[PDB]
Amino acid sequence: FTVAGMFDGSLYKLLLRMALPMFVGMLTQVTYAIADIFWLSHGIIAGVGLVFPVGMGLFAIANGIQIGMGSLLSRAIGMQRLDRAQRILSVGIIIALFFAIVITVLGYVYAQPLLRSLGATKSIIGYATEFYYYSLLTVFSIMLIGVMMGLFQGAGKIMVIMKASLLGALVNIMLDPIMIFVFDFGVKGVALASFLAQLSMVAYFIYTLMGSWKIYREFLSVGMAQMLMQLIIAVGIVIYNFFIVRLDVNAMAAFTLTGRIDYFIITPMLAIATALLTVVGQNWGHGNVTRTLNAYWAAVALAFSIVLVLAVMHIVLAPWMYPLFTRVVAVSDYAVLQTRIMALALPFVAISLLASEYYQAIGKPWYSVLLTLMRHVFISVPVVYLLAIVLEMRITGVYFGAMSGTFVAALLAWRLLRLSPRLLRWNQEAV
Ligand SMILES: CCCCCCCC/C=C/CCCCCCCC(=O)OC[C@H](O)CO
Ligand SMILES: C[As](C)(=O)[O-]
Repeated sequence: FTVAGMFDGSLYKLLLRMALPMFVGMLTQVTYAIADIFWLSHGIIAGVGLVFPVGMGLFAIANGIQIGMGSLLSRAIGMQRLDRAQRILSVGIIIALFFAIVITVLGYVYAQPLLRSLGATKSIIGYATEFYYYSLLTVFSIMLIGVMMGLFQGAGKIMVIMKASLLGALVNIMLDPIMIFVFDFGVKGVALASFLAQLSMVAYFIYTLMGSWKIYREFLSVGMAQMLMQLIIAVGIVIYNFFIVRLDVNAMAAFTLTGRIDYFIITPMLAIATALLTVVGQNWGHGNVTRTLNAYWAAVALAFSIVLVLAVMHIVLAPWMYPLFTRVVAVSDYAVLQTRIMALALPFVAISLLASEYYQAIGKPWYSVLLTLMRHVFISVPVVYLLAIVLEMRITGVYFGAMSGTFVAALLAWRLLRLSPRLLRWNQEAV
Protein backbone atom coordinates (compact mmCIF):
# COMPACT_ATOMS: atom_id res chain seq x y z
CA PHE A 1 0.00 0.00 0.00
CA THR A 2 2.81 2.38 0.93
CA VAL A 3 4.23 3.39 -2.49
CA ALA A 4 7.52 5.04 -1.46
CA GLY A 5 7.99 8.81 -1.86
CA MET A 6 4.26 9.47 -2.00
CA PHE A 7 3.84 11.83 0.94
CA ASP A 8 7.37 13.19 1.47
CA GLY A 9 9.37 12.57 -1.71
CA SER A 10 10.50 14.27 -4.91
CA LEU A 11 7.41 14.75 -7.04
CA TYR A 12 9.28 14.39 -10.34
CA LYS A 13 10.78 11.05 -9.30
CA LEU A 14 7.42 9.97 -7.88
CA LEU A 15 5.39 10.84 -11.02
CA LEU A 16 7.94 9.39 -13.46
CA ARG A 17 8.39 6.09 -11.70
CA MET A 18 4.64 5.70 -11.77
CA ALA A 19 4.08 7.07 -15.28
CA LEU A 20 6.83 5.16 -17.09
CA PRO A 21 5.41 1.65 -16.45
CA MET A 22 2.05 3.07 -17.54
CA PHE A 23 3.55 4.31 -20.76
CA VAL A 24 5.09 0.89 -21.48
CA GLY A 25 1.65 -0.60 -20.95
CA MET A 26 0.29 1.85 -23.49
CA LEU A 27 2.86 0.84 -26.08
CA THR A 28 1.82 -2.84 -25.71
CA GLN A 29 -1.66 -1.85 -26.87
CA VAL A 30 -0.27 -0.76 -30.23
CA THR A 31 1.42 -4.11 -30.83
CA TYR A 32 -2.02 -5.77 -31.13
CA ALA A 33 -2.77 -4.07 -34.46
CA ILE A 34 0.78 -4.58 -35.73
CA ALA A 35 0.70 -8.33 -34.94
CA ASP A 36 -2.88 -8.59 -36.17
CA ILE A 37 -2.18 -7.03 -39.56
CA PHE A 38 1.19 -8.81 -39.85
CA TRP A 39 -0.59 -12.17 -39.57
CA LEU A 40 -3.68 -11.00 -41.51
CA SER A 41 -1.26 -10.75 -44.45
CA HIS A 42 -1.64 -14.53 -44.70
CA GLY A 43 -12.67 -7.90 -48.87
CA ILE A 44 -15.74 -9.61 -47.47
CA ILE A 45 -15.33 -10.07 -43.69
CA ALA A 46 -13.58 -6.68 -43.78
CA GLY A 47 -16.71 -5.07 -42.36
CA VAL A 48 -15.05 -5.98 -39.06
CA GLY A 49 -13.90 -2.36 -39.34
CA LEU A 50 -17.52 -1.24 -39.28
CA VAL A 51 -17.76 -2.49 -35.71
CA PHE A 52 -14.56 -0.72 -34.63
CA PRO A 53 -16.36 2.24 -32.98
CA VAL A 54 -18.19 -0.16 -30.65
CA GLY A 55 -14.91 -1.49 -29.29
CA MET A 56 -13.91 2.10 -28.60
CA GLY A 57 -17.03 3.00 -26.63
CA LEU A 58 -16.32 -0.09 -24.55
CA PHE A 59 -12.78 1.02 -23.71
CA ALA A 60 -14.29 4.46 -23.07
CA ILE A 61 -16.74 3.17 -20.51
CA ALA A 62 -14.13 0.82 -19.07
CA ASN A 63 -11.93 3.87 -18.68
CA GLY A 64 -14.59 5.72 -16.71
CA ILE A 65 -14.85 2.72 -14.41
CA GLN A 66 -11.10 2.78 -14.00
CA ILE A 67 -10.88 6.43 -12.85
CA GLY A 68 -13.87 6.08 -10.54
CA MET A 69 -12.03 3.15 -9.05
CA GLY A 70 -8.64 4.92 -9.08
CA SER A 71 -10.10 8.12 -7.70
CA LEU A 72 -12.02 6.56 -4.82
CA LEU A 73 -9.45 3.95 -3.76
CA SER A 74 -6.53 6.37 -3.75
CA ARG A 75 -8.43 8.82 -1.46
CA ALA A 76 -9.42 5.93 0.86
CA ILE A 77 -5.80 4.78 1.07
CA GLY A 78 -4.52 8.31 1.71
CA MET A 79 -7.16 8.73 4.41
CA GLN A 80 -5.88 5.40 5.75
CA ARG A 81 -9.16 3.56 5.68
CA LEU A 82 -8.68 0.18 4.07
CA ASP A 83 -12.14 0.07 5.13
CA ARG A 84 -14.02 1.92 2.50
CA ALA A 85 -11.27 0.36 0.35
CA GLN A 86 -12.71 -3.16 0.33
CA ARG A 87 -16.14 -1.56 -0.03
CA ILE A 88 -14.94 0.32 -3.09
CA LEU A 89 -13.77 -2.79 -4.95
CA SER A 90 -17.15 -4.32 -4.21
CA VAL A 91 -19.08 -1.29 -5.47
CA GLY A 92 -16.55 -1.14 -8.31
CA ILE A 93 -17.37 -4.68 -9.40
CA ILE A 94 -21.15 -4.23 -9.02
CA ILE A 95 -21.11 -1.05 -11.10
CA ALA A 96 -19.10 -2.85 -13.76
CA LEU A 97 -21.66 -5.65 -13.73
CA PHE A 98 -24.79 -3.49 -14.25
CA PHE A 99 -22.98 -1.56 -16.94
CA ALA A 100 -22.31 -4.87 -18.74
CA ILE A 101 -25.95 -6.01 -18.43
CA VAL A 102 -27.49 -2.73 -19.59
CA ILE A 103 -25.02 -2.63 -22.51
CA THR A 104 -25.53 -6.28 -23.62
CA VAL A 105 -29.29 -6.05 -23.25
CA LEU A 106 -29.78 -2.73 -25.03
CA GLY A 107 -27.00 -3.92 -27.30
CA TYR A 108 -29.04 -6.94 -28.35
CA VAL A 109 -32.53 -5.48 -28.75
CA TYR A 110 -31.52 -2.27 -30.48
CA ALA A 111 -28.81 -4.14 -32.41
CA GLN A 112 -30.49 -3.71 -35.79
CA PRO A 113 -31.09 0.09 -35.68
CA LEU A 114 -27.74 0.78 -33.99
CA LEU A 115 -25.87 -1.04 -36.76
CA ARG A 116 -27.71 1.07 -39.36
CA SER A 117 -26.08 4.28 -38.08
CA LEU A 118 -22.67 2.73 -38.74
CA GLY A 119 -22.61 1.01 -42.18
CA ALA A 120 -24.52 -0.21 -45.28
CA THR A 121 -25.50 -3.82 -46.02
CA LYS A 122 -25.31 -4.02 -49.86
CA SER A 123 -22.43 -6.40 -49.19
CA ILE A 124 -21.49 -6.42 -45.51
CA ILE A 125 -24.26 -6.98 -42.97
CA GLY A 126 -24.29 -10.61 -41.83
CA TYR A 127 -20.56 -10.21 -41.28
CA ALA A 128 -21.27 -6.96 -39.44
CA THR A 129 -23.98 -8.42 -37.15
CA GLU A 130 -21.91 -11.46 -36.15
CA PHE A 131 -18.98 -9.35 -35.06
CA TYR A 132 -21.28 -6.91 -33.29
CA TYR A 133 -22.64 -9.88 -31.34
CA TYR A 134 -19.17 -11.24 -30.53
CA SER A 135 -18.34 -7.70 -29.35
CA LEU A 136 -21.25 -7.92 -26.88
CA LEU A 137 -19.78 -11.14 -25.50
CA THR A 138 -16.64 -9.22 -24.53
CA VAL A 139 -18.32 -6.45 -22.47
CA PHE A 140 -18.23 -7.82 -18.90
CA SER A 141 -14.61 -8.91 -19.35
CA ILE A 142 -13.65 -5.45 -20.62
CA MET A 143 -15.48 -3.79 -17.70
CA LEU A 144 -13.67 -6.20 -15.35
CA ILE A 145 -10.31 -4.91 -16.64
CA GLY A 146 -11.37 -1.35 -15.88
CA VAL A 147 -12.05 -2.30 -12.25
CA MET A 148 -8.67 -4.08 -12.03
CA MET A 149 -6.77 -1.25 -13.72
CA GLY A 150 -8.53 1.12 -11.32
CA LEU A 151 -7.67 -1.11 -8.38
CA PHE A 152 -3.90 -1.34 -9.03
CA GLN A 153 -3.58 2.25 -10.24
CA GLY A 154 -5.33 3.48 -7.04
CA ALA A 155 -2.81 1.57 -4.91
CA GLY A 156 0.05 3.00 -6.97
CA LYS A 157 1.13 -0.43 -8.14
CA ILE A 158 1.70 0.09 -11.85
CA MET A 159 4.22 -2.67 -12.36
CA VAL A 160 1.37 -5.14 -12.05
CA ILE A 161 -0.38 -3.16 -14.77
CA MET A 162 2.77 -3.06 -16.90
CA LYS A 163 3.40 -6.80 -16.46
CA ALA A 164 -0.25 -7.65 -17.15
CA SER A 165 0.04 -5.55 -20.29
CA LEU A 166 3.17 -7.36 -21.49
CA LEU A 167 1.66 -10.80 -20.86
CA GLY A 168 -1.35 -9.73 -22.88
CA ALA A 169 0.79 -8.67 -25.84
CA LEU A 170 2.84 -11.90 -25.86
CA VAL A 171 -0.29 -14.03 -25.75
CA ASN A 172 -1.74 -12.21 -28.76
CA ILE A 173 1.59 -12.65 -30.55
CA MET A 174 1.59 -16.41 -30.12
CA LEU A 175 -2.15 -17.03 -30.52
CA ASP A 176 -2.75 -15.08 -33.73
CA PRO A 177 -0.64 -17.60 -35.63
CA ILE A 178 -2.28 -20.61 -33.94
CA MET A 179 -5.80 -19.45 -34.81
CA ILE A 180 -4.87 -19.07 -38.47
CA PHE A 181 -2.90 -22.29 -38.88
CA VAL A 182 -3.86 -24.84 -36.23
CA PHE A 183 -7.56 -23.88 -35.85
CA ASP A 184 -8.14 -22.38 -39.32
CA PHE A 185 -10.22 -19.53 -37.81
CA GLY A 186 -9.22 -16.69 -40.17
CA VAL A 187 -10.00 -13.09 -39.18
CA LYS A 188 -12.29 -14.37 -36.40
CA GLY A 189 -9.25 -16.10 -34.87
CA VAL A 190 -7.09 -12.94 -34.68
CA ALA A 191 -10.05 -11.21 -33.01
CA LEU A 192 -10.37 -14.16 -30.57
CA ALA A 193 -6.60 -14.11 -29.96
CA SER A 194 -6.88 -10.44 -28.98
CA PHE A 195 -9.69 -11.38 -26.63
CA LEU A 196 -7.84 -14.30 -24.95
CA ALA A 197 -5.03 -11.80 -24.56
CA GLN A 198 -7.37 -9.55 -22.60
CA LEU A 199 -8.62 -12.40 -20.41
CA SER A 200 -5.09 -13.57 -19.57
CA MET A 201 -4.55 -10.01 -18.39
CA VAL A 202 -7.73 -10.35 -16.32
CA ALA A 203 -6.37 -13.62 -14.99
CA TYR A 204 -3.03 -12.00 -14.09
CA PHE A 205 -4.79 -9.32 -12.06
CA ILE A 206 -6.95 -11.64 -9.98
CA TYR A 207 -4.07 -14.01 -9.24
CA THR A 208 -1.86 -11.07 -8.24
CA LEU A 209 -4.78 -9.78 -6.23
CA MET A 210 -4.92 -13.05 -4.27
CA GLY A 211 -2.61 -12.58 -1.30
CA SER A 212 -25.34 3.30 0.94
CA TRP A 213 -26.05 5.24 -2.26
CA LYS A 214 -23.54 7.92 -1.24
CA ILE A 215 -20.68 5.66 -2.29
CA TYR A 216 -22.32 4.59 -5.57
CA ARG A 217 -22.81 8.30 -6.13
CA GLU A 218 -19.19 9.24 -5.45
CA PHE A 219 -17.97 6.44 -7.74
CA LEU A 220 -20.59 7.10 -10.44
CA SER A 221 -20.13 10.86 -10.62
CA VAL A 222 -16.33 10.68 -11.26
CA GLY A 223 -16.70 7.61 -13.46
CA MET A 224 -19.53 8.89 -15.58
CA ALA A 225 -17.95 12.33 -15.83
CA GLN A 226 -15.03 10.50 -17.46
CA MET A 227 -17.38 9.01 -20.03
CA LEU A 228 -19.02 12.35 -20.61
CA MET A 229 -15.59 13.82 -21.36
CA GLN A 230 -14.75 11.10 -23.92
CA LEU A 231 -18.04 12.00 -25.51
CA ILE A 232 -17.27 15.74 -25.67
CA ILE A 233 -13.89 14.98 -27.20
CA ALA A 234 -15.54 12.71 -29.78
CA VAL A 235 -18.15 15.42 -30.54
CA GLY A 236 -15.45 18.03 -30.98
CA ILE A 237 -13.83 15.72 -33.52
CA VAL A 238 -17.19 15.42 -35.29
CA ILE A 239 -17.71 19.20 -35.52
CA TYR A 240 -14.13 19.43 -36.77
CA ASN A 241 -14.73 16.80 -39.43
CA PHE A 242 -17.97 18.52 -40.45
CA PHE A 243 -16.18 21.81 -41.13
CA ILE A 244 -13.10 20.28 -42.82
CA VAL A 245 -15.19 18.23 -45.27
CA ARG A 246 -17.61 20.99 -46.33
CA LEU A 247 -14.60 23.22 -47.10
CA ASP A 248 -12.05 20.94 -48.77
CA VAL A 249 -12.30 17.14 -49.06
CA ASN A 250 -8.47 16.93 -49.12
CA ALA A 251 -8.11 18.49 -45.64
CA MET A 252 -10.38 15.72 -44.39
CA ALA A 253 -8.04 13.18 -45.99
CA ALA A 254 -5.04 15.04 -44.46
CA PHE A 255 -6.51 14.72 -40.94
CA THR A 256 -6.97 10.99 -41.51
CA LEU A 257 -3.20 10.78 -42.00
CA THR A 258 -2.14 13.06 -39.11
CA GLY A 259 -4.53 11.58 -36.56
CA ARG A 260 -2.75 8.44 -35.38
CA ILE A 261 0.53 10.39 -35.15
CA ASP A 262 -1.02 13.38 -33.39
CA TYR A 263 -2.38 10.80 -30.97
CA PHE A 264 0.95 9.09 -30.20
CA ILE A 265 2.52 12.48 -29.39
CA ILE A 266 -0.12 13.01 -26.76
CA THR A 267 0.23 9.59 -25.08
CA PRO A 268 3.11 10.53 -22.70
CA MET A 269 0.73 13.10 -21.19
CA LEU A 270 -1.96 10.42 -20.68
CA ALA A 271 0.67 8.33 -18.86
CA ILE A 272 1.61 11.21 -16.52
CA ALA A 273 -2.14 11.93 -15.99
CA THR A 274 -2.71 8.42 -14.67
CA ALA A 275 0.21 8.86 -12.24
CA LEU A 276 -1.16 12.19 -11.09
CA LEU A 277 -4.56 10.76 -10.17
CA THR A 278 -2.92 8.45 -7.63
CA VAL A 279 -0.66 11.17 -6.23
CA VAL A 280 -3.41 13.80 -6.03
CA GLY A 281 -5.96 11.29 -4.77
CA GLN A 282 -3.70 9.88 -2.03
CA ASN A 283 -2.21 13.16 -0.84
CA TRP A 284 -5.70 14.63 -0.85
CA GLY A 285 -6.92 11.88 1.44
CA HIS A 286 -3.89 12.37 3.68
CA GLY A 287 -4.90 16.04 3.99
CA ASN A 288 -1.96 17.63 2.18
CA VAL A 289 -3.47 20.08 -0.32
CA THR A 290 -0.29 22.02 -1.05
CA ARG A 291 1.45 18.87 -2.20
CA THR A 292 -1.47 18.03 -4.53
CA LEU A 293 -1.04 21.48 -6.08
CA ASN A 294 2.72 20.92 -6.39
CA ALA A 295 1.96 17.51 -7.84
CA TYR A 296 -0.19 19.04 -10.59
CA TRP A 297 2.51 21.57 -11.63
CA ALA A 298 5.24 18.86 -11.45
CA ALA A 299 3.10 16.84 -13.88
CA VAL A 300 2.52 19.88 -16.14
CA ALA A 301 6.30 20.46 -16.20
CA LEU A 302 6.97 16.85 -17.26
CA ALA A 303 4.09 16.57 -19.74
CA PHE A 304 4.60 19.93 -21.33
CA SER A 305 8.33 19.29 -21.78
CA ILE A 306 8.03 15.88 -23.39
CA VAL A 307 5.08 16.80 -25.65
CA LEU A 308 6.80 20.00 -26.84
CA VAL A 309 9.76 17.89 -28.07
CA LEU A 310 7.49 15.35 -29.81
CA ALA A 311 5.50 18.23 -31.31
CA VAL A 312 8.62 20.00 -32.69
CA MET A 313 9.76 16.65 -34.14
CA HIS A 314 6.41 16.31 -35.87
CA ILE A 315 6.51 19.78 -37.39
CA VAL A 316 9.96 19.51 -38.88
CA LEU A 317 9.40 15.89 -39.99
CA ALA A 318 6.03 16.55 -41.67
CA PRO A 319 7.27 18.06 -45.00
CA TRP A 320 9.38 14.96 -45.66
CA MET A 321 7.05 12.44 -43.99
CA TYR A 322 3.58 13.12 -45.39
CA PRO A 323 4.45 13.06 -49.13
CA LEU A 324 5.46 9.44 -48.50
CA PHE A 325 1.94 8.68 -47.23
CA THR A 326 0.05 10.06 -50.23
CA ARG A 327 0.67 11.10 -53.82
CA VAL A 328 -2.08 13.77 -53.81
CA VAL A 329 -0.12 16.90 -52.98
CA ALA A 330 -3.07 18.92 -51.75
CA VAL A 331 -3.49 16.18 -49.13
CA SER A 332 0.15 16.20 -47.99
CA ASP A 333 0.10 20.01 -48.10
CA TYR A 334 -2.93 20.23 -45.84
CA ALA A 335 -1.39 17.73 -43.44
CA VAL A 336 1.78 19.84 -43.29
CA LEU A 337 -0.10 23.14 -42.89
CA GLN A 338 -2.26 21.63 -40.10
CA THR A 339 0.74 20.33 -38.21
CA ARG A 340 2.65 23.58 -38.65
CA ILE A 341 -0.21 25.63 -37.27
CA MET A 342 -1.69 23.37 -34.57
CA ALA A 343 1.23 21.23 -33.32
CA LEU A 344 2.59 23.64 -30.72
CA ALA A 345 -0.87 23.76 -29.17
CA LEU A 346 -0.44 20.12 -28.16
CA PRO A 347 1.87 20.69 -25.14
CA PHE A 348 -0.56 23.37 -24.00
CA VAL A 349 -3.29 20.67 -23.94
CA ALA A 350 -1.40 19.23 -20.93
CA ILE A 351 -2.30 22.22 -18.80
CA SER A 352 -6.09 21.79 -18.95
CA LEU A 353 -6.07 18.00 -19.39
CA LEU A 354 -4.00 17.44 -16.18
CA ALA A 355 -6.24 20.01 -14.45
CA SER A 356 -9.13 17.63 -15.33
CA GLU A 357 -7.33 14.66 -13.80
CA TYR A 358 -6.84 16.70 -10.57
CA TYR A 359 -10.55 17.36 -10.11
CA GLN A 360 -11.32 13.72 -10.83
CA ALA A 361 -8.78 12.74 -8.19
CA ILE A 362 -10.35 15.00 -5.54
CA GLY A 363 -13.96 14.09 -6.40
CA LYS A 364 -15.12 17.24 -8.19
CA PRO A 365 -15.93 16.16 -11.81
CA TRP A 366 -17.84 19.38 -12.55
CA TYR A 367 -14.57 21.23 -13.14
CA SER A 368 -13.21 18.30 -15.08
CA VAL A 369 -16.11 18.66 -17.49
CA LEU A 370 -15.90 22.46 -17.42
CA LEU A 371 -12.31 22.32 -18.68
CA THR A 372 -13.05 19.74 -21.35
CA LEU A 373 -16.00 21.82 -22.60
CA MET A 374 -13.87 24.92 -22.58
CA ARG A 375 -11.26 23.10 -24.67
CA HIS A 376 -13.38 21.28 -27.29
CA VAL A 377 -16.65 23.28 -27.62
CA PHE A 378 -17.36 26.69 -25.99
CA ILE A 379 -14.57 28.63 -27.77
CA SER A 380 -13.56 26.54 -30.78
CA VAL A 381 -16.99 26.41 -32.46
CA PRO A 382 -17.79 30.17 -32.49
CA VAL A 383 -14.18 31.10 -33.36
CA VAL A 384 -13.91 28.57 -36.18
CA TYR A 385 -17.15 29.90 -37.61
CA LEU A 386 -15.80 33.43 -37.29
CA LEU A 387 -12.43 32.69 -38.94
CA ALA A 388 -13.40 30.07 -41.54
CA ILE A 389 -16.64 31.70 -42.77
CA VAL A 390 -17.22 35.32 -41.74
CA LEU A 391 -13.60 36.31 -42.11
CA GLU A 392 -12.95 34.46 -45.31
CA MET A 393 -10.01 32.27 -44.17
CA ARG A 394 -11.10 28.76 -44.95
CA ILE A 395 -9.26 25.62 -43.86
CA THR A 396 -6.55 27.82 -42.29
CA GLY A 397 -9.41 29.29 -40.28
CA VAL A 398 -10.45 25.90 -38.95
CA TYR A 399 -6.90 25.12 -37.83
CA PHE A 400 -6.54 28.41 -35.94
CA GLY A 401 -10.06 28.43 -34.54
CA ALA A 402 -9.94 24.86 -33.33
CA MET A 403 -6.80 25.31 -31.22
CA SER A 404 -8.04 28.54 -29.58
CA GLY A 405 -10.00 26.48 -27.03
CA THR A 406 -6.73 24.91 -25.85
CA PHE A 407 -5.33 28.29 -25.00
CA VAL A 408 -8.36 29.66 -23.14
CA ALA A 409 -8.65 26.36 -21.22
CA ALA A 410 -4.93 26.56 -20.33
CA LEU A 411 -5.61 30.01 -18.99
CA LEU A 412 -8.52 28.64 -16.95
CA ALA A 413 -6.48 25.78 -15.50
CA TRP A 414 -3.67 28.17 -14.47
CA ARG A 415 -6.18 30.40 -12.59
CA LEU A 416 -8.04 27.59 -10.84
CA LEU A 417 -5.07 25.57 -9.65
CA ARG A 418 -3.84 27.32 -6.60
CA LEU A 419 -4.73 27.70 -2.93
CA SER A 420 -8.22 29.05 -2.36
CA PRO A 421 -10.56 29.08 0.64
CA ARG A 422 -12.96 26.72 -1.18
CA LEU A 423 -10.26 24.24 -2.15
CA LEU A 424 -9.15 24.13 1.54
CA ARG A 425 -12.75 23.85 2.73
CA TRP A 426 -13.25 20.93 0.28
CA ASN A 427 -10.41 19.01 1.94
CA GLN A 428 -11.79 19.76 5.43
CA GLU A 429 -15.12 18.18 4.37
CA ALA A 430 -13.36 15.20 2.77
CA VAL A 431 -11.32 14.26 5.86
C1 LIG B 1 -7.60 14.92 -25.63
C2 LIG B 1 -6.86 15.72 -26.69
C3 LIG B 1 -7.53 17.07 -26.84
C4 LIG B 1 -6.74 17.94 -27.81
C5 LIG B 1 -7.71 18.72 -28.69
C6 LIG B 1 -7.20 20.11 -29.04
C7 LIG B 1 -6.59 20.19 -30.44
C8 LIG B 1 -5.51 21.26 -30.47
C9 LIG B 1 -4.28 20.81 -31.25
C10 LIG B 1 -4.23 19.59 -31.83
C11 LIG B 1 -3.54 19.43 -33.18
C12 LIG B 1 -3.50 17.99 -33.63
C13 LIG B 1 -4.85 17.55 -34.17
C14 LIG B 1 -5.41 18.58 -35.12
C15 LIG B 1 -6.92 18.41 -35.24
C16 LIG B 1 -7.55 18.32 -33.86
C17 LIG B 1 -9.04 18.58 -33.91
C18 LIG B 1 -9.51 19.15 -32.58
O1 LIG B 1 -8.95 18.87 -31.53
O2 LIG B 1 -10.50 20.15 -32.55
C19 LIG B 1 -10.56 20.87 -31.33
C20 LIG B 1 -11.87 21.63 -31.28
O3 LIG B 1 -12.88 20.80 -30.75
C21 LIG B 1 -12.27 22.09 -32.67
O4 LIG B 1 -13.65 21.88 -32.84
C1 LIG C 1 -21.35 24.72 -2.90
AS1 LIG C 1 -19.53 24.16 -2.62
C2 LIG C 1 -19.50 22.77 -1.27
O1 LIG C 1 -18.89 23.52 -4.13
O2 LIG C 1 -18.61 25.45 -2.18
